[PDB]
Amino acid sequence: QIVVGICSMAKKSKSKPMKEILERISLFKYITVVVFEEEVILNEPVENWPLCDCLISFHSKGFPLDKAVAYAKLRNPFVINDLNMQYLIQDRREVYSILQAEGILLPRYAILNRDPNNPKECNLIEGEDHVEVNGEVFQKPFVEKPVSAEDHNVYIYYPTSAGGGSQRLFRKIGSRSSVYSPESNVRKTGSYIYEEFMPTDGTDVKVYTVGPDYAHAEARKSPALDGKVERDSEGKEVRYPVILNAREKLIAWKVCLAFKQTVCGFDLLRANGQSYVCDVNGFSFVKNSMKYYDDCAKILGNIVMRELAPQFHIPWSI
Ligand SMILES: O=P(O)(O)O[C@@H]1[C@@H](OP(=O)(O)O)[C@H](OP(=O)(O)OP(=O)(O)O)[C@@H](OP(=O)(O)O)[C@H](OP(=O)(O)OP(=O)(O)O)[C@@H]1OP(=O)(O)O
Ligand SMILES: Nc1ncnc2c1ncn2[C@@H]1O[C@H](COP(=O)(O)OP(=O)(O)O)[C@@H](O)[C@H]1O
Ligand SMILES: [Mg+2]
Ligand SMILES: [Mg+2]
Ligand SMILES: [Mg+2]
Ligand SMILES: [Mg+2]
Ligand SMILES: [Mg+2]
Repeated sequence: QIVVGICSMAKKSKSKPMKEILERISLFKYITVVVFEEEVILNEPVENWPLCDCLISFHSKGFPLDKAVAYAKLRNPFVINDLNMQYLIQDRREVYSILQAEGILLPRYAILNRDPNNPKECNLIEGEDHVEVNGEVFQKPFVEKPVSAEDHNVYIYYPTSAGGGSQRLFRKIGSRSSVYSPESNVRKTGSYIYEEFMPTDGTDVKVYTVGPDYAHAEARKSPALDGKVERDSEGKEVRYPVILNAREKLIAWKVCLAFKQTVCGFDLLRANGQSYVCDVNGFSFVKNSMKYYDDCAKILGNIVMRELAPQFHIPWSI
């Protein structure tokens, strides 16, 4: 048997989408799936972790990525989502740097790095209706994002002409994804990316790749619109149908390859007749799409077989 090891925090490994996909991969006659226990991941040395031939491992809050890297170096499995790239995906600055290097359209942006010790000595000038970051001018509306990609306190600043103030986004709490604040001035502590607001029809497009030649997309109400989450009867966020155009399919191909994450989620803003990437999340599955589960498992199984069937002397055809 070819062993596929799944290495992540239990919150992820035991999530319903993961279980749905893993039972389908387990359908491959020559593949056995082994899910690494969180207790083992956290508390055992990598030398004691289970063996695998193919490793699906991904960082989320609390995950010891240093251990995952050392395990991969020790055992040399075929790695589905590259582990070292997952350090970079945690830093919005690194993500945007990569997108630019790949000729991928993204919002015009500027980075404000702040020395916590001297927080006023950085390159920011603020007016009522604009900021200037390293000399670069952002008129309101603009977006302010923490440089840590794991910090979801993204703020949007409204122009005087629209009543000023700001929209404060956050990880969803029940029925809310954001709140309006009368505060008009930007945050005074922390490092931030400042970027142009891209006007959309009021939805985000979420893209989920499984390798460079497959991408599923769906839309949802922009969390900044008023912050009330649209929920269905099962308490799931309302998702709308999307089909990616030829340009967007190429974006997905580029993102998947550039970040070396076979399974990769990212966000598109359809604005001004083009599509801009504003966020790259790495490993992410679609929730509540049976067809996605079927396709994702099929593709991952095929990738595994294509790569490893020869060395195991197993017949494999495309
Ligand atoms: O906090 P994390 O980053 O470790 O996990 C979050 C991550 O899931 P992942 O592991 O990547 O599959 C989000 O997807 P993502 O990667 O596109 O992230 P971005 O926001 O673009 O960066 C997801 O938002 P969404 O895409 O479903 O709206 C969010 O669901 P949640 O707010 O609960 O949404 P509801 O289930 O209440 O509707 C998860 O929060 P928690 O599960 O509470 O931890
Ligand atoms: N430049 C932008 N223009 C318009 N809306 C944006 C822009 N950047 C982020 N947003 C909105 O804010 C939301 C959260 O920002 P995002 O970069 O995806 O951060 P997070 O990592 O917290 O998901 C996006 O889904 C989108 O609705
Ligand atoms: Mg099997
Ligand atoms: Mg949640
Ligand atoms: Mg991918
Ligand atoms: Mg996002
Ligand atoms: Mg993540």
